[PDB]
Amino acid sequence: VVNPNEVFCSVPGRLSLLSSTSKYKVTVAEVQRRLSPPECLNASLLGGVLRRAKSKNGGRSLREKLDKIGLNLPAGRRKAANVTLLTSLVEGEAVHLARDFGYVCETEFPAKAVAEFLNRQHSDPNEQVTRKNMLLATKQICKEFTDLLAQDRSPLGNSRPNPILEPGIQSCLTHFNLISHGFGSPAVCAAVTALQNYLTEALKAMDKM
Amino acid sequence: VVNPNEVFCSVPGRLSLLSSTSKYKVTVAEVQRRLSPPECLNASLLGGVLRRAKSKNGGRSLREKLDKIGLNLPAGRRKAANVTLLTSLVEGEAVHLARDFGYVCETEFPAKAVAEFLNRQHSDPNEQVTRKNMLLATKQICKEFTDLLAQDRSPLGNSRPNPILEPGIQSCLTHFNLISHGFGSPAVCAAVTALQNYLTEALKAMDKMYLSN
DNA sequence: CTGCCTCGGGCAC
DNA sequence: GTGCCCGAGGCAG
Ligand SMILES: NC(=[NH2+])NCCCO
Ligand SMILES: NC(=[NH2+])NCCCO
Repeated sequence: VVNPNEVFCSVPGRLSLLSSTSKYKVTVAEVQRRLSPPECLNASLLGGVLRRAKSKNGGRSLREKLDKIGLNLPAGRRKAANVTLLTSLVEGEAVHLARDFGYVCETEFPAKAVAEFLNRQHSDPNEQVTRKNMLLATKQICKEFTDLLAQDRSPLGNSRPNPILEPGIQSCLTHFNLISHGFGSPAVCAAVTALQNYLTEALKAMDKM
Repeated sequence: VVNPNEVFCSVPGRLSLLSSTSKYKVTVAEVQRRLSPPECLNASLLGGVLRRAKSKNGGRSLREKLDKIGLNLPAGRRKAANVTLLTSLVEGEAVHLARDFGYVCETEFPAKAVAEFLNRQHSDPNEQVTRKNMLLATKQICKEFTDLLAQDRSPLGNSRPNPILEPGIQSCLTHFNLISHGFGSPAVCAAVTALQNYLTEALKAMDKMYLSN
């Protein structure tokens, strides 16, 4: 449980069917990320992220709620320059969606059929050692890439872990965290799971011959 | 315009802020995909996908609407327990979410900073020829992998294109289309553009190492 | 874009 | 599994 003093509000997930998920907690720290660069969301956009009724002067109620817990959101703030579907997500549901994508990549992506099909496009007996080395090289480069993304210690929810990466690379990974509400790096890792399962199945199928 | 006779209903996007998207059209074809293997959604889950009010006899009216277009959904069909957050999506929003993921992987993923960091972890002179060849092999294998996914001709929306792949592999790709509502293969291609950009920037930072120092 | 008032869906049963 | 009624947000304007 997050300290209730740190909870700005609770928000029902956007992507749940038949009340599959409990509401997500949205912390002061999360709201502060949405209000700060690079997004600088305004009252109207943040009201949408928080799934709040569009009421007369709802802008004004949200801005007074923020003022009480120490965040200043001016009435005159323009709409953000770059909005995607990821901008709607609360950080809990963004992380949950990336884990779901990782789950479907691991359990539904046809890695073995893809391996058999692509191995079949290279049936010259004199290119098998080359293809095998290209596949091993791909598995190792992709592992180093996803090991770096897994060392991301960008703040999410009420967490602010000590960084393990140097500040330069951590500020760049934090930028990708902020525009994606935490979806980006874990979703990239989720997809590379489909690629790594293909590469595993391709090596396994070659090694049978 | 999609023939209105082929449109089951229109569904407001779940991930749109401040009315940024038109309602998505849901074709009869899309509904038939959700009701058929592998998902076999029941009336209650399909009602959530279509974002319909849980009204008195909502199940019955949905099943009557489905019989009028020739789709038989038995009232006793078991409730699928392997639903994910992707199961909530209409196909138009699933593809739009994959397109936006592709857009942030192309424009906001810090491929150059990641290239510089990972080149620095493997910066010994004695490994720079092997690293270059591993980076180049990674680019070629990844491009071949995304080229196969780009040849998927799974039905989506009102589209039923002629397959360009053999039926076996097309069948397997369609399975991943159906469980992800069209998100899966495009989202995997989106992420692999972030990896491809890292590989390009890693090769260019090695090429320009002298001028960089 | 604002915000009313329809109707989606969290919730209790 | 059903479906009320609060309140999110679709849509009118
Ligand atoms: N959650 C994730 N980023 N997924 C990667 C691993 C899939 O089991
Ligand atoms: N995924 C499923 N097959 N579940 C649905 C059960 C109803 O036949």
